[PDB]
Amino acid sequence: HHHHHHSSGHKEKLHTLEEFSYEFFRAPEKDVSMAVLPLARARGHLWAYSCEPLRQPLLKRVHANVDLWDIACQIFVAILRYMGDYPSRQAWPTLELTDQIFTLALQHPALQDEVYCQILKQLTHNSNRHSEERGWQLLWLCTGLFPPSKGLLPHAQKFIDTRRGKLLAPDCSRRIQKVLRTGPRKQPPHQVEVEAAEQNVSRICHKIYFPNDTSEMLEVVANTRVRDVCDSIATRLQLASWEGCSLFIKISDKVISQKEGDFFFDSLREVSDWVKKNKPPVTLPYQVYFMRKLWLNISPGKDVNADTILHYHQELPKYLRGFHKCSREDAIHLAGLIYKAQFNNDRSQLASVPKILRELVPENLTRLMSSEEWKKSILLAYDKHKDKTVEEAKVAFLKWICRWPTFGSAFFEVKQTSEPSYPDVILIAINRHGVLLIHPKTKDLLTTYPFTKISSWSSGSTYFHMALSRLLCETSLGYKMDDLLTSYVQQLL
Repeated sequence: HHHHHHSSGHKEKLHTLEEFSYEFFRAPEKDVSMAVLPLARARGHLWAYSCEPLRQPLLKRVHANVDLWDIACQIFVAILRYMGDYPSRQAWPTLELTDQIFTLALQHPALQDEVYCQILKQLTHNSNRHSEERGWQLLWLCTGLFPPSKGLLPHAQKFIDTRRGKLLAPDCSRRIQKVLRTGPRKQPPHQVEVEAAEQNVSRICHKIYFPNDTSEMLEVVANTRVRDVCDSIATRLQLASWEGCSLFIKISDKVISQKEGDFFFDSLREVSDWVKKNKPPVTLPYQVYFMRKLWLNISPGKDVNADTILHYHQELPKYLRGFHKCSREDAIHLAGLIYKAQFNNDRSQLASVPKILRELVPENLTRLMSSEEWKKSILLAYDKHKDKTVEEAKVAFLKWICRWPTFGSAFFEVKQTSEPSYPDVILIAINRHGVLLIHPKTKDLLTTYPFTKISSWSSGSTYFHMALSRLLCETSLGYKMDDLLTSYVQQLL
C-alpha cells in the first residue's frame, strides 16, 4: 500500500517504531553491578531518541551477524555527530559523516533498514529542535539512495505521513516513491547533495558549460541520470538531437566522459575518487561540460542550434591549432567566416586588436603572408558576408570543412617508437573513419586503421598501445584515447 495516499481528515497519533520493534528489533538491554562503577544513565526506549551511543545493532537481522555490529555502532556515532548530539570538539567535515553513515549500507543491503531505523529512532521523542532538523536532513539524504524493505516501508511511510508538517517530510515520501522506480544509488551523497540538505533546501541546480563560452543551470535530483541531464540540455538549447553528445568532468589534468546510464551524483563521486587515487583529503574542484563526443553522420544546416552552439566552437580551436591539411586560399576564405562569426559588422577590430591573426588563422600557416597581407585578404573575404548572419557564417564554415578526413576528430600529439618509417613525434586523430596517423610537418595521412581491423588497445599513465602491425605511443592522454576508441567501436545497432 505504498502506492497509496492515506487520509482520515484529522491528525493521527505520531507513528513510532514501538510496534515494529517488538518483532524486528533485538532485545533491549535492561540493566553484575558494583557501587564503584558509574550509574550509566538514560535508560529510555530503543526505538526512541538516545544521546547515548549504541553497543549492539537495533535490528535482529543485523544483530545476528557479529561482523555488522561494528559498522552499525560507527553509523550511529556519525548520526550523533551529524545531528549535534555528540561531544564533537574535533569538527568533522559533514561529508566524512555522511560517507560513514551511508557508504557501507549501499554495499550491504542488510544495513539499509538499520540506517532507516537509527534515523527514525533519533527523530522519535527528540526535544532538541536543532537535532530534529538535522535528523530530517539525513532521512532526506537516505530516501534518495535506497528505500526501506517490504517489512519496514509501511512503518517508514506512516512515520513521514503523521509528520507531514515537517519541512522536508513531503519530499522524503516523494523520494521513496522515486528510488523504488529507478533503483538504488551506487555512491553515498555528494558534496552538493549534503550542502543542500544542510541548508534545508530540496532543489538543486548544477552549472553546465558549453563550447560557446556559455553556461546553464540544470535542475538535478538524487535519482537524476547523466542521460536525463542531456535530455534537459537538448530541450534548453533546442537541439533536434543530442545523439553522440556527452557530459564531461574537467578535473585535475583530465577531461573524463560520463556514462549516460549512471546516476549524475554517482558519476561525479566515481570520477573524483578515480582522479584522487591516480594523483599521489580536500575536495577536488571540477567543471561539468556538455560537448559532442562522436562525430558520426554530422550534416551542417540540419541542426543549426547544435552547429552554432556546439560544432563551430568545437571545430574552431582544432582548425586554429593547424591540425588540418589546408591551403593559404582556404585560410583566407575561412578567416573571413571566423571574423564574421565573432565581430559581425565591426570591421575595425582587424586593425585595432593586437595578435588577432592568432584567432583567425591556423598557427602553422601564419608565416605564409605578412600581418598587413592577411589583414588585406581577410577584409575582402569578410566583405562577402555582409548579408549573412553570425549563425549563417558558422554553418558555412562547417559546410566547407565537414567532408575533410580529419573533420570532427580528437587529436593527440604522441611520441611513437613502433614504426621507424614514420617520424618520432606523430599526430593521432580518432573520428568516424578510425584511428588516423598524420605527419606533424606536412599534414599528410600516413595511415588509417579502421575500427573493423583493430583487435586490442591498452593504456597506462605513461603510454597507449594498439594492435592489428602494432602501434606504440608515449602519451599522458592514454585514458582519453582508450575511452574514445572503446566508445567509437561500441557504436553498433
